[PDB]
Amino acid sequence: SMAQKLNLLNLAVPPVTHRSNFPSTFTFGVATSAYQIEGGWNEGKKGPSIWDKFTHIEGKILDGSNGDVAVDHYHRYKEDVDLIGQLGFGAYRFSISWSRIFPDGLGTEVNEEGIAFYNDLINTLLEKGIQPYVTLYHWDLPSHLQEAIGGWTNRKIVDYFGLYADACFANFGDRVKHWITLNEPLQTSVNGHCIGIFAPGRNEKPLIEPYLVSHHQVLAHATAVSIYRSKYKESQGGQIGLSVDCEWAEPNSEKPEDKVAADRRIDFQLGWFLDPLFFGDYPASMRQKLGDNLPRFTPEEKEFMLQNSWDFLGLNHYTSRLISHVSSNFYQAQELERIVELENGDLIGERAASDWLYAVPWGIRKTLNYMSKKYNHPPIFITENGMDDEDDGSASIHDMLDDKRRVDYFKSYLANVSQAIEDGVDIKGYFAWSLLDNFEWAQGYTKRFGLVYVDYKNGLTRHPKSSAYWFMKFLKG
Repeated sequence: SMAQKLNLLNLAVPPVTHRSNFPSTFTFGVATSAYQIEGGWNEGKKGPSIWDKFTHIEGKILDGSNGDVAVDHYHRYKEDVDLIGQLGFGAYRFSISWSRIFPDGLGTEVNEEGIAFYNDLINTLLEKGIQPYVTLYHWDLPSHLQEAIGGWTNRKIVDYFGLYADACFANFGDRVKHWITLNEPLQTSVNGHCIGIFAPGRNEKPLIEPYLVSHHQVLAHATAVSIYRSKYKESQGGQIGLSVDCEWAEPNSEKPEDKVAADRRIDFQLGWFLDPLFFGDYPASMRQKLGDNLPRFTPEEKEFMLQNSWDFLGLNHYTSRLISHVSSNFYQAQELERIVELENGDLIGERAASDWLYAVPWGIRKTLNYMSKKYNHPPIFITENGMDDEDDGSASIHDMLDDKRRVDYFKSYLANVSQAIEDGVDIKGYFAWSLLDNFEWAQGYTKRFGLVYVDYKNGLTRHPKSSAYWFMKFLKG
């Protein structure tokens, strides 16, 4: 039965892991994003982003909160960098706020106060021996671009992103050697423009706008890679990639249509963005089903993407589903159902605070092997993996700090990452989401993903959790 099959999958990779299970050169890091931690939303001449606008509308955010202050990393980054070093991480994945560099997004007048902030952050990281891994776009589009051209729905967004990428490479690439163009373009297209629960909150054209937005994100990524390779890589010597999320898709049965449905489920998540770059077009399963609503690339665009795919792939991975064929129109076009309950009543994994996040450790190994086989064994980083606790404002601080379930999550997934290396996946590193509790988008502060607790009641004090001390001991080996 499938219950037995999955039980054997978990037993084959016990939740035990040590630093020696990973290559000596493997990179361990923690990850954040600018809107979720920085605060200082109107300081240093920063322009407003679509998330500044979105969180200022009552009803968009579960707890009525916003990222105006967040965890005040904008003012406290030196102490946050110290903490990364003390926990023992060798790298730090963070994002640059586009509207700190070009407050209106138009790319013509660089904002020197924004450059100064990220230069000091980068220099502080390198003083402590921590490698910066920089996400250019982690969802905080300058609101002027949203208002003036329609944001990602307008092809011109590709050129504004190019100017932004170029400015970042020019100012920071002497010290930043790993670049991530976009974070989770799937979420921006679908949650941002189909159902509208993420900024810019659009749900008016769900059959059209999600596909325009993915089209332009793919072309924007290829443009940034092209800029980096042609202008900066020769002298700077770094690498550029993108971070895509994928919920693993395991067939719910041995029926052939369930395997086809699981393959389709991955096509609509990963292939939507990676197949244009690697094969020159969208997945055939998307073309067949979506018809004219999926834009077509010109021959010049196909040649451009094929020459500018990636140096590495960044995988954001949290969870898995069983998949059954079943004959959000994005979700309806996939003709399937996502399943967490086996027929004997048990779940494929324990749920975390987020309603979608089930802890299924064997799923990260399946995802890694799938990506390596499909895309010709590229270098892969896990750029996000982690889990959240629930805190509506009434949870005990001591319950939030004794985060045994998070420890178990990291032990069990890391054991599977180690095994995927043994399987032959060229995994170069792993980033825990997140260094510290922060603003979790439409959930507000109610979901705590940090290794480090942040006291929203008293001065945004940082308190490392049990999972932070586990990572400290793990990383010392």
